[PDB]
This record gives sequence, structure tokens and C-alpha cells, in this order.
Amino acid sequence: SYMLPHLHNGWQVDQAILSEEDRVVVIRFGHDWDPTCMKMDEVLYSIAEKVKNFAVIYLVDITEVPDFNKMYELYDPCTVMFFFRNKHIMIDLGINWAMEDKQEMVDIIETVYRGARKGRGLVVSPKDYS
Repeated sequence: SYMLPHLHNGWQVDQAILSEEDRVVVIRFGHDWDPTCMKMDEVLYSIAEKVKNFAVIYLVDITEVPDFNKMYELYDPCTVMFFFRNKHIMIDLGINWAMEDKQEMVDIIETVYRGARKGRGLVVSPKDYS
């Protein structure tokens, strides 16, 4: 009913997570008006179809839905969090920044999915070039 539906309260976020048995649930937490969220939403919308077989994306405004603000601490910048089979999946980069390439976002989501489905609660995406 919208490429990237908005989850309007804690119950909806919980249901979005509990509702997927085989795909990573990608959730953007931030302020809808924030410049970082605009850039993040643009990328996510542009790759939503591409990752559909293994990931589903949702948007959450943290002013409206403050419930999970202890998970990133209302980090502030726009952040994306990942869940697979009801487990929060951690990523070590060696996701709260707008990336130019939408392919980079496809990469991280695919990396989280492929690692999480084999049992990992921690996945790594070496973004420490230099």
C-alpha cells in the first residue's frame, strides 16, 4: 500500500518484526523531516523492489513512536536497524549515514540477511577502507 510503509506505534513495529519469518525486517528510525532521513528514505525506496525476496523495509518516526528509543538511544541521525526471525541483528562496520550509492544499501541488507539466516547475531561489513 506504499513502497515503504510507516509504522505508527510500538504495536505496529512489533507486529512488523513478528510478521516476517523469512526476510530481514529493515526499519529506519529517525525524524521524518531530518535531512539524513530524507536521503536514507530515498535510497531505501529506490532498492525496495530489488531486495524484496529477502528484505522488507519500514519507516518509523521517533517523535511519534518513542518506544524503542533505547535501542539507538534516539541516536538522532537517521539510523537503520535490522531484525531477522525476531532477533535484532548487529553489524560491525570496522547505519546512520546517507550513502550516495543505493548499491551500498543493497549490499548491507543482503549481507545482514545472508549472515542472519545462517544463525549470526553479528554480521560484519568492512567499511574501513584505507
